[PDB]
Amino acid sequence: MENFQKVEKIGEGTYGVVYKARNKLTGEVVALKKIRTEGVPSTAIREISLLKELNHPNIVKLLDVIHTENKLYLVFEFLHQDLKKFMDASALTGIPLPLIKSYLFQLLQGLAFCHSHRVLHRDLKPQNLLINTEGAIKLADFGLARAFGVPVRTYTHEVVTLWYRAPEILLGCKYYSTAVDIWSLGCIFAEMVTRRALFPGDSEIDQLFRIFRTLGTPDEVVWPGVTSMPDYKPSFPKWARQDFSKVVPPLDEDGRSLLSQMLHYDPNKRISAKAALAHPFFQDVTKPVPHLRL
Ligand SMILES: C=CCNc1nc(N)c(C(=O)c2cccnc2)s1
Repeated sequence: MENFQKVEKIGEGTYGVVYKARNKLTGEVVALKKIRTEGVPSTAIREISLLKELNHPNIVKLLDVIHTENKLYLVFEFLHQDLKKFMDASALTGIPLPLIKSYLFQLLQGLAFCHSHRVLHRDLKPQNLLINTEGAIKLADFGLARAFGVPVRTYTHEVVTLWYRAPEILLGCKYYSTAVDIWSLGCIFAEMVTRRALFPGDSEIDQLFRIFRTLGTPDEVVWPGVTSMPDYKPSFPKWARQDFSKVVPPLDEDGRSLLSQMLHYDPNKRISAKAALAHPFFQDVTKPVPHLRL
């Protein structure tokens, strides 16, 4: 980009490529995302022009949006590491509980904010959660499946991760609710605690069945209306819910209680971000500094 010196490619996002770049003029270092073509929708640039005002300490700041040459560029504040990398870097020892708790609390603050402003993330995963040396964690790469759409990959040959997808999306719900973000965050919470993905499906049905095998195949009792969902099949196997203490050992009962509420099948029973913030698990929340190697 004529106005930026791509320092390096920092990823192949779900819409385009992401580069670390320096503003040749201001000297500020940013994350530049080049969006995918033949005119670009306007309803999108509005949805985007909306996210620019969605400013919060736990939401990656969207600095500028630029539509030019069938290319759409999003300029974001740069963060040095994502949670996926940090989790991999902490796999032998694990992220200390106080830090896991701080991160979970901050992400819920970010989601409570998004949700109170009627914005859904829709694609939370460790790779889209950015952290800095001061102990903050922020939501990045908001989905925008209602502003541009959800492509088969990202833009070119790239398998989309289904591990954090809410069951209602997998069952074909046409309208997502804020609850899909709580589900994804609960999956991330579990993963930070156990150091292993909770539901690592490699296909939509395998993702769905891995969820069913752990939480039990949903029925009308725990999820009213489930058997009437678009992709629900009466032929789905009937798995019994496994004991919850076996899922995230050795997480304490306060943590397990909160997680169970973030993982309720029925989107309406699923705890809201606002309510989760008041959960007993956060009585002793603090803000530790992570050990980051950059
Ligand atoms: C994690 C280190 C790179 N630094 C980044 N810093 C930011 N701000 C990044 C993003 O806003 C982002 C992330 C994933 C997909 N699309 C955009 S990436």
